[PDB]
Formats: sequence, C-alpha cells, structure tokens
Amino acid sequence: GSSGSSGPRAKALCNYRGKNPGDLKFNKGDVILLRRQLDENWYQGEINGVSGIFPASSVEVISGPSSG
Repeated sequence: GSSGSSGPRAKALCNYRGKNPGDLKFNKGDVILLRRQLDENWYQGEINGVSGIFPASSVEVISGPSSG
C-alpha cells in the first residue's frame, strides 16, 4: 500500500564477479541495491556504477535489518 524512501538491499555470499552472459559482477560482501525486482528468482540492481542482473541464491535479502 505505502512505500518508504528507504529501499531493500542484498548482500553477496560468494564471488559472483566471474564471467556471465549479460549479468552483474560483484565480490562476496558487496551490497547491491535492488533497483528492479523482476521476480522472486532474480534481482536487477547496480553496484559501483555497474548495472546488471543477479540471482537471489547468490545473494541474501537480509541486508538492512538485524535481529537481536
């Protein structure tokens, strides 16, 4: 219903800066900002001025909040 200036984020689990067909390269830990959520399987964001697509299994949506 309502949105918040603050958007979601994702954290890399392993080295994904390899060689992929039209994908996004990121290093374990790097936090990618979810710009466009195509589906619950992939995520389209941008990192260090680099736009690309990456899976949801390679990253974690735990970024942001922190449970005690």
